[PDB]
Amino acid sequence: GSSGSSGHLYYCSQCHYSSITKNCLKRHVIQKHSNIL
Ligand SMILES: [Zn+2]
Repeated sequence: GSSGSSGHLYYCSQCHYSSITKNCLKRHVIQKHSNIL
């Protein structure tokens, strides 16, 4: 439960891909979903 992002999986915004350690997940979005501005 309530913890320092130890026991919690975050889901992707674009797709429904969730993986532990959201900290790293951030990359996926950029990789799998490389958007430009
Ligand atoms: Zn994704």
